[PDB]
Amino acid sequence: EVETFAFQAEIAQLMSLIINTFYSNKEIFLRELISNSSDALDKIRYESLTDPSKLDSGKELHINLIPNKQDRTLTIVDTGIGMTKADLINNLGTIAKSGTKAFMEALQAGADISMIGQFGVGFYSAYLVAEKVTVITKHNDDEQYAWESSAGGSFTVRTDTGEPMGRGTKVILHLKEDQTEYLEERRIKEIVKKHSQFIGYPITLFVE
Amino acid sequence: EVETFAFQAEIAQLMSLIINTFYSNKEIFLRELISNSSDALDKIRYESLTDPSKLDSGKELHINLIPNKQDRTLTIVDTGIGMTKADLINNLGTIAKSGTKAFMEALQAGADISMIGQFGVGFYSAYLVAEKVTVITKHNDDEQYAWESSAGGSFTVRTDTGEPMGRGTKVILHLKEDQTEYLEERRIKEIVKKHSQFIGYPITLFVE
Ligand SMILES: COC(=O)c1c(C)n[nH]c1-c1ccco1
Ligand SMILES: COC(=O)c1c(C)n[nH]c1-c1ccco1
Repeated sequence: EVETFAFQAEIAQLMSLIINTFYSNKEIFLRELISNSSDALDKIRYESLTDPSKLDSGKELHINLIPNKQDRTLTIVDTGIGMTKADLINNLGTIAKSGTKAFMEALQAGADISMIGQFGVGFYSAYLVAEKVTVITKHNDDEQYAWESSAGGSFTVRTDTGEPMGRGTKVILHLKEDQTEYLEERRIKEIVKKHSQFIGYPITLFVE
Repeated sequence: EVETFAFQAEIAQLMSLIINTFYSNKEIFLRELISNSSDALDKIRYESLTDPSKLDSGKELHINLIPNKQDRTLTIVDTGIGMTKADLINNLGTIAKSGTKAFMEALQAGADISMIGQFGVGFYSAYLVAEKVTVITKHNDDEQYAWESSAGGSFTVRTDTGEPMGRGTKVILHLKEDQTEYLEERRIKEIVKKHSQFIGYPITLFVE
């Protein structure tokens, strides 16, 4: 069964700004999603120190970047803490409301889209490059879920029956037709080297 | 009763580097401690979304900066999640080991002390300016504790009987005699404005 939800007005407004504003420095989306993965990995690693069985769903803590020219997707996979259904439907949205409002205020005052990550809503920078984002995620206390949104003010969530991921989050960027440079090996390597050089987890860029 | 502990060799080595290296841009300590406070506040705010009673120990989420010329202290207080005794003695040290090692590697390779926060050990930048750091902290699942260290390879922890804080962390910087500019109103305001302008919690700078 697929459930369809309305984003809060403020988050929809943010997504439309990210989609509609002229802003050429789009490559920052990748830094933001890797940053999110690094935070999710810190969180599982911290929780494991007190409950080692939290890693029974997989010990390795890493980030993979997987381009696929045939599907026109760039996937960012981590083995971090994952997201529950409540995170997907409620918690992230309530955190995203006040971050959005601060970000909007900063932007009126001359801040730049590249600062989005300071307001805790850097995930939505995926819409610089993706016409659709699919997120597959699995938290230890919950089932594997697929969330998806092409913006336009709604998102879906369903229980995912695809390949079991163990634990973590996969963000699948369905790239806009003019953004396929982000499938290119040397372009991805360039961006990781520039913005993500000191991330404390191995980042493997897959080759096609 | 006061318990005295040895830092791991790697953390002691880091503290000695921070104390001994010539590095004039000391003001970054403040950005790092405010960043830590903002992360602790995000964590309590996130946990409250699923268990609202986590805020019974205080609803306001804020950061106060309190200079005291008579004591020569600058205190950074937050009402974030706080730290347990296990965090103080074990968990932070195990996180700090691999961050230290990456940071040391980056520094050999030409990275700068100001990047310390990327390796999750920005707390130790307090030793740029403080000859002693005292941290009073209170987590919902645990007692109020006072941790303290003047570096030299050891730290102490005791149960704190001072004024109850409700929930959060107070970092008290016993400033080096030549670092008292950090007690000055206009100097603190300058640094917050430069480095901490978009923190998503109210930061109140107390006046003397
Ligand atoms: C559907 O996924 C998300 O919304 C998401 C992921 C995968 N990481 N961070 C976020 C997020 C959303 C809002 C603030 O953070
Ligand atoms: C005694 O306090 C600490 O060590 C501390 C505080 C107060 N914030 N972050 C830290 C920390 C230490 C190591 C990595 O992070």
